Amino acid sequence: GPVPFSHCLPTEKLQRCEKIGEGVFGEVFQTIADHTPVAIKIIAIEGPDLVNGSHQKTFEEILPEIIISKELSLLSGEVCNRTEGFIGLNSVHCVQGSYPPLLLKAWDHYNSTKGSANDRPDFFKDDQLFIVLETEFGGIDLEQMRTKLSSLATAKSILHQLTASLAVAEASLRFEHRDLHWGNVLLKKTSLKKLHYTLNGKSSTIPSCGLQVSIIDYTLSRLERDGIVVFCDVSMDEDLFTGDGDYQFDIYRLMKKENNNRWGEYHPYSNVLWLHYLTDKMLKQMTFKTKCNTPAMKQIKRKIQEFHRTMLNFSSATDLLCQHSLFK
Ligand SMILES: *[IH]c1cn([C@@H]2O[C@H](CO)[C@@H](O)[C@H]2O)c2ncnc(N)c12
Repeated sequence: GPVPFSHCLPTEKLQRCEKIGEGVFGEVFQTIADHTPVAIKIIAIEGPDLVNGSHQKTFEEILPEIIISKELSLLSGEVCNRTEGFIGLNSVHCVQGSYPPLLLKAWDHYNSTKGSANDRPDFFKDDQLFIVLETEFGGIDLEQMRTKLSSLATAKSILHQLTASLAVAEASLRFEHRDLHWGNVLLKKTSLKKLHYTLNGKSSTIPSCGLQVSIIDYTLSRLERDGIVVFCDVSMDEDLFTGDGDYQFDIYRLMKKENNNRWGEYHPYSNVLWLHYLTDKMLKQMTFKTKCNTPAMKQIKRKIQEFHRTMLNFSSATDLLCQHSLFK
């Protein structure tokens, strides 16, 4: 049965919560336990109230993203197909209760400083159910780092890390992320010069440029194990395919074209589409502290431009990693 919030967020951990993000889904906080930052994602489920303008998921509707979270986290401990590029999952609980006042305090601070698009989550009753996911703290999202990265060399590392993680997940799980906008790419400092992955038994490395990338948010994702497919069936969603003002919204339409509106099928080209959207952000929206003012850096720039104009002719992230010149 469900647990109280205090099971997940004992006093000291609750007291250290600061809000770090949000979506229609709910709220994300950072806190600390055993000297280590963690992120806490809180999603209301099973109730009748609109939350941030949308109905709450049922337990059946939230289960896919929980299952996918777990499977992708477990890739850090696998052998033939191994990656640390998805967010580590520490725990998942079903919680019952009204929203903790200390979290409302945190929510108010964020609203006062950054502003929120969400409702203040102060209207839940003591029978309300939530899913609370505790993950690794992944750093800061790529969108928030628009003006904060060193150079396009950093961009190349980020694209290589993303492509490798997606390829490993394609190979192990027939995974498609399906919503890899730049809010879902997280960046954290690492002292490691090289990051490691293994793809179908072959290990390789990626120069880090001082950053470790984590992919988050599996609300639209798909994967399979032993022919049992876990996914979000958006075949009858209207609003998802009618966005404009950002290439992001075209990707939803391009996925629907690719899969003929059949979301249970495996179409790893969707991962290529998202990687193209991210490359497009790197070239058109990101601004770097140091420009390509040297010939070796002008060459990295040319290679990322070449990637942008050629990558849509590849079938999967696996195809890209193994065959594209950017990664040789
Ligand atoms: I899971 C997660 C989510 N965030 C932040 O919240 C936003 C909405 O999901 C994201 O765009 C991002 O800014 C996280 N930040 C750090 N670490 C984790 N695990 C996060």
